[PDB]
Amino acid sequence: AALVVDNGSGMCKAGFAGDDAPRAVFPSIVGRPRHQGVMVGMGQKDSYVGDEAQSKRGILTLKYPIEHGIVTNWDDMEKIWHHTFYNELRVAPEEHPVLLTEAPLNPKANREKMTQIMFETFNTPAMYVAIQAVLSLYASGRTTGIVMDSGDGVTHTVPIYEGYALPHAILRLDLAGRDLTDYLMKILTERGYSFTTTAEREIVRDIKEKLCYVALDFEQEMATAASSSSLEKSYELPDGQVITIGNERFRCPEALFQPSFLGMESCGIHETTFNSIMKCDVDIRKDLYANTVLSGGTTMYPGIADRMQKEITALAPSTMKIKIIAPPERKYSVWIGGSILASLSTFQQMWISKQEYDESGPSIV
Amino acid sequence: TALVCDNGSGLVKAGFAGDDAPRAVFPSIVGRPRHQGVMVGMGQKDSYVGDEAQSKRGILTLKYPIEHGIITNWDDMEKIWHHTFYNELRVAPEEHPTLLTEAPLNPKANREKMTQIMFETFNVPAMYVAIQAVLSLYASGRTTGIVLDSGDGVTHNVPIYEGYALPHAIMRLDLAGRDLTDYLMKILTERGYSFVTTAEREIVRDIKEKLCYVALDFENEMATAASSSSLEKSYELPDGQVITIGNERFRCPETLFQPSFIGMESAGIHETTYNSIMKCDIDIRKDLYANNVMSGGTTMYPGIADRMQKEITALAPSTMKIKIIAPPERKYSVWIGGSILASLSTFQQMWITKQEYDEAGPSIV
Amino acid sequence: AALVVDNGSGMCKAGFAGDDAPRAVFPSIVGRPRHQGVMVGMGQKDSYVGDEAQSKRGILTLKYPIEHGIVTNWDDMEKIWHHTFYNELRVAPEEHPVLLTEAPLNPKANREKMTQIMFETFNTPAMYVAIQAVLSLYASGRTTGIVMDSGDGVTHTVPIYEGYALPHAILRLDLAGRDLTDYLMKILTERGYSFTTTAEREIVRDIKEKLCYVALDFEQEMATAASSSSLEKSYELPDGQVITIGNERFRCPEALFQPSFLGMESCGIHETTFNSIMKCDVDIRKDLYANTVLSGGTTMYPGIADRMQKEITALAPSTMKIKIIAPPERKYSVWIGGSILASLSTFQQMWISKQEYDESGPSIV
Repeated sequence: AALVVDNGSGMCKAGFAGDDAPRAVFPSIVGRPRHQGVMVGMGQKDSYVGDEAQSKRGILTLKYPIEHGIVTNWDDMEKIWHHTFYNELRVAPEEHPVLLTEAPLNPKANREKMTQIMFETFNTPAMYVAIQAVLSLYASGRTTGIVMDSGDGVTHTVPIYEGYALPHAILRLDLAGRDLTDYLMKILTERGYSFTTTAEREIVRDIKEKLCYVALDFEQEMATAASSSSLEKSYELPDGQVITIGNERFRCPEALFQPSFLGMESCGIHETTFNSIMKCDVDIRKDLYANTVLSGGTTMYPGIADRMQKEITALAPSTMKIKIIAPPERKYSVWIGGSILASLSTFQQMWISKQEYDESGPSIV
Repeated sequence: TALVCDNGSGLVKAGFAGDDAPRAVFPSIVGRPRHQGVMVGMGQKDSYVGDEAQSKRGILTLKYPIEHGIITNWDDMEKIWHHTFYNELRVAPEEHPTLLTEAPLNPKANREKMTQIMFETFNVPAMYVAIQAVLSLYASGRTTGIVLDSGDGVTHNVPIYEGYALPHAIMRLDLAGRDLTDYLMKILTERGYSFVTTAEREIVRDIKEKLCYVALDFENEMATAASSSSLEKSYELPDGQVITIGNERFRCPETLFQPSFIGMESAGIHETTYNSIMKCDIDIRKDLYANNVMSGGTTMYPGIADRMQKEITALAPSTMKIKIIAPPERKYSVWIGGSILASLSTFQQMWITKQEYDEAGPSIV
Repeated sequence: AALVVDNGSGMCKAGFAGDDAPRAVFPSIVGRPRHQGVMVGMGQKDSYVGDEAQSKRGILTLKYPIEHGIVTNWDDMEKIWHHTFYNELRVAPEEHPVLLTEAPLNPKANREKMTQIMFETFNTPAMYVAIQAVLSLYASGRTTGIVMDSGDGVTHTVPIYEGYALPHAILRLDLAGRDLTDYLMKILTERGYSFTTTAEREIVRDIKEKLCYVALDFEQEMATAASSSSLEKSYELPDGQVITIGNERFRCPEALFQPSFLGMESCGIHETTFNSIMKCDVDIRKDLYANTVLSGGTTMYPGIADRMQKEITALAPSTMKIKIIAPPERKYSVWIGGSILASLSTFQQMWISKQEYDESGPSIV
C-alpha cells in the first residue's frame, strides 16, 4: 500500500492509497527547541514536529514550514516528511512510493528539489507530485471542470480539462479563513465581544463554524435580521455571558462576494471562477459551469452554493447550466482523490520511479 | 501642434507629433471605488484612470477597456481620452489634431467609434487612427516586410506590401507580456516563493523586465540549469529578501516558442511567421523574409533577435536571405511610427478633418 | 486645549495637548470606603481616588482598575476619569476633548465601553483613542516601525505601518516589571538577604532600577563577574546594613531573553519580535527591522540596546539594516506621543466627535 500525504498549509494529512479518511492528520509545525542565553543542555531531537511540537510550544520555536502550499523552508519541511514516515504512520519510505500534494499555482524548482530529497535522503521507490485541486475533482468522480478551493488563506479556481489543469487561468485569490475570522473578529467589535487576541481568536473561529451561514440575498436577509430573535443565536459560555450574535452570521461570509467588507481588491468569488473560465478553452465552458466543484475548509459555509449558482447566473451567458457541485466530505477531497488515484494500477503506469531520477534528476516531473 | 496616442491593452502612449519618445505613458485601467471613499484631503471622486487608479487599486474595481488590442468598452475608453487630453497632455483638443493607433485586425465600427468620440465629444480639428504593427514598420523606416507585434496582451505577425497589410497572413496570439508576467509568478511560487502582498504581484512584472532573456540554445541551457553555475542571479525585493532567480529567468520567455508551457495547443511565434509568409504571395515572400521586424512589450527580452534569426533559417529553406530587425526603441515604435508620420510634410492630405467628417460621416476614416 | 490620559495599568497620566510632560500623574486606584462590623455608617465620598486613595489605603478597599492593559472593571475606572477631570486637572470634559491610550490589542468591548462613558457620562466634544504603542512610535519620531513595549505586566510588539498598528502580528508576552523583580528577590536570598514581606519589595524594585543591567554576552559576563568586585555594587538600605549584589545584576534582565531562569514556557524578547515581524507584510518588514523601538519602564535595564541589536541579528536575515532605537525617556513616551498627536490638527479633523457617537453610537471606535 502506498502513501498519500496532503500537506495542507498548516496541517499535514497522511495514510495509504485506498482509504476513506486520512490516516495521519497533524499540524505541519516544526518546533526549534530554545531558551537562548547559552543554555548548557537542551534536550533530545533538534527539531520537534507535529502534535508533539504543539504541546511542546513554550520551549520550541513553532512555525509552519509551509506558506500558502509552498514549502517556504526545505529544512524544517523535510522534518515534516521525516515525521510522517518514522513517527506518524511508522513507515519506511524506501518501501512506500508516495503521492505528494502540490498547490494550485505551484511550479517549478521545489518539484525539482522535492524529487532530489525524496529519492536520495528518503529513498522512496517512486513518486508523483500532484495538484491539490486536480485530485479534488477526482474525489467528486470527475475529470473536466473547475474546482474552487478556499482553505485558510487562499481561494483557488482551477480550469480542469480532462484531469489536466490549464495553468494560466488557475486563480489564487487572497481571501479565505483568517481573512474571514479576523474580519469576524472585527464584526464582533461594534457590540462587541472582547476576544481580540488574549487569545480567544480561536473562539471567534469556533463561532464561524457552528453559528454562521450564507445569505442567499443580502438585503432581504438584512431586514429579516432587523426583525430580530430567530436569526440571533446564543453563543453561551459555560461561565460568563450568554452572548448573542445576530447580523454577524451572514455578514462575515459576504466578504467573499463583496470585497468592500474587508477593503481588499477583488472581483467576487463568482468572478474569480469566471476569470479562470473565460481565460481558457471555450468548447468546455458549460462543461466547466456544470462541473464547477468546491474544496476546503472555507467552502463549508452553509448556503454558499445557492448563493454561488445565483451569483454566477448574474454573469455567465444565459445558455449554460450553472450546477454547483459541492461534495459532502469537501474538507478532505484531495486525500480521497489521491487515494483513488494511487489505487489505480495505472498509477504504476504514471508516477516517476527511482530509475528515471538516477537518469534525469530534478526536472523529471 | 499634432498629438499621437497609442492604445495598448495595458499601456497608453500619447504625446505630440515629431517627439522621439512618448509624452504621456499611462495604464489603461479605469477604477471605481467600492465605497463613498472620502480621501481625506480631496472631495468625492468618480472614476480613476491609470496611475491614480493604479496607486489606489485596493479601494477599487479595476477593469481594462482595450482587451487584446480591441476595445470592449467605450465608456471607459472615452474617460481615458478626456484624461489623455486635459490632464496628461494638458491640451485643449479643438486646437491640437490627434492621431491614435488600432489593432491589425481592428473592426470598421471600432475605427469609426474612435472617430466619433474624437470629433463629436472632444472636438479635435483633425484626427487619425493608424494600424499598430504597420506603424512599427514605419518606425523601422520601410514600406514592405513582416512585423511581430508582441505586447502586454497580444502577439501579432503583420506583412505589409507598400502600405497595405494583407490580413490573411496577419496572425495573432493572445499570449504575451501578461500571460508571461503571470507565468513568471507561478514558476517562482514553487521555485520557493510566495508573491503574496501587492507590490510582489507587481515586482514579479519587474523581475520579468529586469532579468528575462530568450536564451539561444534553450536545451543545453536546461543542462546549464542542471549544472548550476553562476547563471544564478540574486535580486533584492521591495524589502531586502534576496530572491535568486536563475533558470526560470530564461525558462519563461521560452513559452514564446512552445505554448505548451502554459497550456495552448497553438503554435509559437516563429512558426506563425513562417505560416504568414506562406499564406502570402510567393514573390513577396523574399521581402518579408528579409524585413522581419519585432515590436512591442514582449520583444524587449534579449536574444529574441538572435532567436528568430536561427529559428526561421531552420524552418524556411536555403536560397533565401533572412533578416530579423529589432530596434533599440521597440517598446514605443508603434507611437514613434505615428509621431513622425503625423509630422510628415506629405501627410497633411491624410489629416482627415471635421469638414470631411461631417459631410461623409464616420465612414470617411 | 484638549486632553491626553495615559491610563498605564497602575499609573495614569493626564493633561492637555501642547504640554511637554504629563500634567496629572497618578496611581490608577479608586478605593471604596470599608471596615465591615456593621455600625453607624460612613457618609462622605463614595470613592476616594488617585493619591488621596494611596494615602488612605488602610481604610478603603483600593483596587487596580487595569491589568495587562486590560480594564478589569468599569465603575472604578469611570471614577479614574472623574478624578482626572474634577480633581486632578480640575476640568469639565464637555468643554475639553480627550485623547486616550489603550493596550496593543486592548480587547474590543473595552475600547467602545471607554468611549460610551466619555460620550454620554462625561460628554466630551471629541476624543481620539489609540494604542499606547502607536503614540510611542510617534514619540520615537517614527511612523512605520515595530515597538517592543514592556511595562509592569506584559510586553507588546506592535508592527506599525505608517502610523497604523497591524493586529495579526502584534504579540504580547507575559514577561515584565513584576516578573523581573520577583525573580530578583528570590536571587538576593542566596546570601540570606531576605527582604521577603517586610515592606521592602519596593526596595528590591529600587535595586532593579538603580543597579541592574543586561549582560552583552552571557557566559563571558559570567567569568568576568567571577573575577570580582568591580561588577558588584554595594547598597545601603533605607534602614539597614550595606549589602553587595554582583552576579544578580545581569542574571535577572537576561531572563527577558531567557525564560528557563523564571522557569517558563516562553520565547525571548528578541524572538517574539521576530515572530511578530514575520506575520507582517513582506515589504514593510525591511523598516520594521530597521526601526525597532523600545518603550515602557522594564526595558530600562542598561546595555539592552547594544544587546538587542545583536540579538535580532542572531535571528534575522543579513539583507536588512538592524537598528534598535531606544529613547532615554521610555516611561513617558506614550503621553509624549499622545501630546504629539494631540498637538496635530489633522487629528482634529479625524478624532471621534460627539456627533459621530450621536450617529454611530458605541460602534464608532
